[PDB]
Parts: sequence; C-alpha cells; structure tokens
Amino acid sequence: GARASVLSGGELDKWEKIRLRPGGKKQYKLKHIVWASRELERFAVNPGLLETSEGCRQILGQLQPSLQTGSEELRSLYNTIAVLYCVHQRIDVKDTKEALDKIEEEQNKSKKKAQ
Amino acid sequence: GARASVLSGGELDKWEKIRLRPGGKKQYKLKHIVWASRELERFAVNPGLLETSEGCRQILGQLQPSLQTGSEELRSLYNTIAVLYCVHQRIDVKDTKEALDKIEEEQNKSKKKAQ
Amino acid sequence: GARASVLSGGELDKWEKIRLRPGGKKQYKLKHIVWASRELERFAVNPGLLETSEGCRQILGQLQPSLQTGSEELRSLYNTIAVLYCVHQRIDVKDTKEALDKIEEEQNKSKKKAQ
Amino acid sequence: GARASVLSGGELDKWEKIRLRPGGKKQYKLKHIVWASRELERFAVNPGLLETSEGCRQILGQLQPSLQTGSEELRSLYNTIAVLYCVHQRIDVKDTKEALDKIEEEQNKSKKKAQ
Amino acid sequence: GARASVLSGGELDKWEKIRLRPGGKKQYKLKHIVWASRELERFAVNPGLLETSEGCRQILGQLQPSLQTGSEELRSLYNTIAVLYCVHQRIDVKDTKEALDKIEEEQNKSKKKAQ
Ligand SMILES: *C(=O)CCCCCCCCCCCCC
Ligand SMILES: *C(=O)CCCCCCCCCCCCC
Ligand SMILES: *C(=O)CCCCCCCCCCCCC
Ligand SMILES: *C(=O)CCCCCCCCCCCCC
Ligand SMILES: *C(=O)CCCCCCCCCCCCC
Repeated sequence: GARASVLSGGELDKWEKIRLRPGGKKQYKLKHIVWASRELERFAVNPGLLETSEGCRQILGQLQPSLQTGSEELRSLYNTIAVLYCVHQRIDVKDTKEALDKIEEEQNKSKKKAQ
Repeated sequence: GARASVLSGGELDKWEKIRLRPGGKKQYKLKHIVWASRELERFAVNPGLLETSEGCRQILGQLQPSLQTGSEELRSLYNTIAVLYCVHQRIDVKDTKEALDKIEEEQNKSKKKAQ
Repeated sequence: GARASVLSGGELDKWEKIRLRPGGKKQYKLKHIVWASRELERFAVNPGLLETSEGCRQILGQLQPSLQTGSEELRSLYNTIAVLYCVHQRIDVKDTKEALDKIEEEQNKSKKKAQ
Repeated sequence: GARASVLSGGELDKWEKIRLRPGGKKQYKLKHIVWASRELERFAVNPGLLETSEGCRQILGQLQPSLQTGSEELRSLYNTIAVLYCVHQRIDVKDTKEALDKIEEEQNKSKKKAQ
Repeated sequence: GARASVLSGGELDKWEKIRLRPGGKKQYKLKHIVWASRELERFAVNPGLLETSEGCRQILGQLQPSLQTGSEELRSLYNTIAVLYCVHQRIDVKDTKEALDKIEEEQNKSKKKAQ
C-alpha cells in the first residue's frame, strides 16, 4: 500500500502541500515523519502506529497533557502526528493551525459520547 | 507515514508467508502487486484504492459478478485484492482460503443488513 | 550474604535452565538482566528494585499502561521482568508464556480486593 | 527584571544560603540549577517554566508519579525543583528538610481547599 | 533557569515586540530597564521591585500623584513601568497607549474590590 501512498493523488502527495503557521512560507517534507519514528523509538513506542488512524489517535491522546510542559520540539512532534491524522482521515488542510482545528472539532464530537 | 508494512509481522511479511492454495508450498511474491497494478492500470482505476481497504472492496465488488466467467488469472487478481484487504485489516492469514473466508464474512455481514 | 546467590537450586542456577521462547533452543542468560538494569537509567528507575519481588512488581506496574503502544523492546523487558518475578517468588515456569499467565493470575486475584 | 534578583534578599541570594542536606557543611550553588535544567531539557521539558511558580508546580507534578521507583538522581532533581519553588515564593528555608516540611504542609493546606 | 526571561517566548522576547509610540517605528529596548534601575538608585529606592509583577503594580500606585506635575522623563518612566507590568503578565502590547489602557482596565476592577 506504501507503493500507492507515493503516487500523485495519494497521502504522501497531500503531505508536502501543507504550511507551517497560517502566515508562513515553509511546508512539510517526507523526512518529518521519519523523524517522528525516530522520536517514537527514543520514547519506546511502536512506529507502526504512525501508519494507522487508530495508532495516530492514541499517540495524540498520550502527547496531549504534556504539550505546554514540553518544549516546542515536542509540540512539533505532536503537530506532525496531528497533520498525519488529518491526511489519514482524507481531509485537506492548508496549514498546521487548520489541522489542529480539525483535531479540536473531532475532540468536541468525541467528548459528548465518551461517558 | 508507512512504517510497519515493510517489517516482520507486517504486510510484506504476511504476503511472503501466505500460501497460493491451502497446502501449497508456494507463497505470494511481490511481483503480483506490480501485476495487479498493471491490470488496474489497464482498467484505468484510481491508485488510492490500494491505499485503503474500502477501495479494495470497490475493486472486489466489480470483480465479484465476473469470477465464474473468469480464468484462474482473473481469479488470482481477486485473491490478490482479497489478501491485500485482509492484510491491511491486520488479519493473521496463513493462506488464500482464510483470506477468502474473511471476505465472505464481510459479504455475509453486508447481506445481513441489506434488508 | 552475596555468596548464597550462585548456590545450586538457587535463583541464578534456575534462570539459565528456562526457555526464552516456548518452541526454541534459546535459554535465558545473565546478560539480559545486565541490559535490563542499564535501561532502568533510560526509564530513570532505581536498579536496587531488581533485588526484591516487590520492586520487580513495581517495575511491572510502571510498564503496564505502556504495554499495548510499546515497541518490541518494551515487551521484551516486561516479559523478562515477569520471569524474574516468578524466579524470585520460586515458581517453576519452563518458558516466558507460563510467567505471563502467572503474573496475570496474581493481578486477577488482587482485582477482587482492590475497590 | 531578572537582573534585580541578584540583589541580597533576591532569588540568587536565597538559593545559595540553603543546605543540601539536614547535616554536612555543603550548601546549594547556582551550578546545580544548570544540571537540573540540563536534565529537564534532556527529558524535553520547556525552560520557560523555570521562572514561574505555576510552571514549577507543574514540574513537581510531572516528576511525581515516578518518585516511587525513581533513581537517586531523579529524586535529587525533584528535591532541587522543590527548593526552587520555595525560593520563588520567598520562603525562608535553611535546608532541603525545611523545604520538604513546608511542601508537605502546603499540600495538606492545599488539599483542604482542592479535592 | 533565569535564562527563561531572555528565551524566545520569554518576557524579554516580548519586550522588543512593543513600539514606543503609536506613530513611531522605534521599539522598547532593554536599556529602558537599566535606566529605570539607575533612576531608582538616584532617588534612593530599592531596585528589587523590578523583578516582580507586584512591585511594578505598586510603583504605578506610588507614582500616580507624581504624574500630574512631573516631567516628560517622569511620564516616560511611568509608561516604562506600565509596560513592565504588562510584560510580567506576558502581554503582547502594541504600544504605550495600549499599556496604559491595560493598567486602567485592571484598576477599575481592582478599585471596586481592594477597598
Ligand atoms: C503496498 O502497495 C504494498 C507494496 C510493498 C511495500 C512497499 C514499501 C516501500 C518501497 C519503496 C517505494 C516503492 C514505490 C514504487
Ligand atoms: C511516511 O510514509 C513518510 C515517507 C518517507 C519515508 C522515507 C524513508 C527513508 C529511509 C532511508 C534509509 C533506508 C533505505 C535506504
Ligand atoms: C550471607 O551473609 C550468608 C548467610 C548464611 C549462609 C547462606 C548460604 C551460603 C551458601 C554459599 C557459601 C557457603 C560457604 C561455606
Ligand atoms: C531584568 O532586569 C532582567 C533582564 C532584563 C533585560 C535582559 C538582558 C540580559 C540579562 C541577563 C544577563 C546574564 C549574563 C550572564
Ligand atoms: C538558569 O538560567 C540558572 C542560571 C544560573 C547562572 C549562574 C551559574 C551558571 C553560569 C554558567 C551557565 C549559564 C547558563 C544560562
């Protein structure tokens, strides 16, 4: 399926069109996820969770209470996974802030039915 | 993005362990994926249908009325997609028949709510 | 004192007779314990815990909410600690799987005393 | 404003007047803060929290669940942060034992409002 | 730890985002703080008040009867202290006119309750 993910219409075509900060001029590149797998190996977490929507959801849930306490490098790792989740859900975003709004709307829906 | 599919216990590891017919001493090789891409390219099919399991189901759905008419090569393409579906859904498939039983389970379930 | 550790029928004498994996020829070695003890620095955990059954059990309790997202290294350490707990409590387990069942059986009994 | 904490009665002055232990002639030095910061950066914790008591109260919460199994270095780091909290809120602490008497006492007092 | 103040996202990263006057392009610079320390030293007042939000809030109450008759330097100094109060509360103030509104805004609220 990785062979399809690299075609011009797939998930990794979508990945490199996304902006850093709504005003910004930088974009995501493929090695951002490679770096995210390196951090998951450092923190002893299965890297295969990046390949799934369910794996990405739980990792975002693990990261969540420690974001402010953590440095902006941790937040960069979280943002990388939040953008990837948005790609896995087949939705386009223009920037990271927009991807974070997508996680927040899903959390608003999820929160209602989590009792 | 993709990280476990290439590793042991992953999708390619299942591909090279799954038997062509249940007692057979030959397993699927990676060339069948390339051949399946070529048949799908000949049909002019969307590549995202090999990224997701629902897409594999669209391919399976069109193939399904054609199987009885089809050659063993046409049926090989169906079995190839059926294994990729089961593999993408992380089923510990040992052979082609087990992959088919799971595809049959999905049809039987779909029929159960088709009223 | 220290001299009693290597006494025959003792915990060290038993460790080497135990299978790493049920079907295999691979036995547990003291090098596994040495590697595990080093990696407590990585978790920021006291090595003195490995002396005592209660300390080993606390290591299992710390590992517990990470197990299902953890990488194969985390599972390998958990499994190793479970065999160490069984050896410390003088329970004859022939391989890793028996230890995993017995650690669970204590927790399952504890569960009806815990609220 | 940080430059006005260099003055007698300020933060730098209170820090270096506190004994490391309840016994022995060794006192805390500003270089201990550098080691504690370097460990917090290694754990990927935000330095921006170190000038704020609310930030320090969070850092004390971050270290708290792992104290039980914690290394002597992790416990020493916790003690170092605890003295900084006392220094920030200008408590006249003579040693680590007074800082930790005051913290248990403040926790008992805090618990009687928040529960 | 005191490095937090000059960290990006710290107080003195914020100090330089502020324009001196609504129509001026020059920013607030760190020497305004050094100057304020010297002005306090010249008129025999302890500079420790600078390190804290409350000491700045108190200076604004104290120098309030001095504003009506004081010199341009006195008004500049009062405005500098209002900006420090705003910076201690980590506010991205556009300019002096805003810093002054922020002080009045908290004062109407405080004056009702601090009787
Ligand atoms: C999905 O299509 C399974 C195919 C085999 C896994 C491919 C792993 C990535 C190899 C490098 C990219 C090749 C692109 C044609
Ligand atoms: C997720 O799908 C992101 C895709 C980018 C993966 C790039 C991996 C590069 C690995 C290079 C070293 C090993 C092969 C020579
Ligand atoms: C430790 O302090 C000794 C405790 C009492 C003896 C335990 C058994 C020791 C067996 C190995 C050494 C035998 C020496 C004659
Ligand atoms: C308030 O007085 C705090 C600092 C105000 C302006 C920042 C300039 C740098 C101060 C720290 C210097 C440290 C030198 C080792
Ligand atoms: C936090 O920044 C604590 C600062 C303590 C300064 C004095 C001791 C260390 C001096 C050299 C390293 C300075 C790093 C900011």
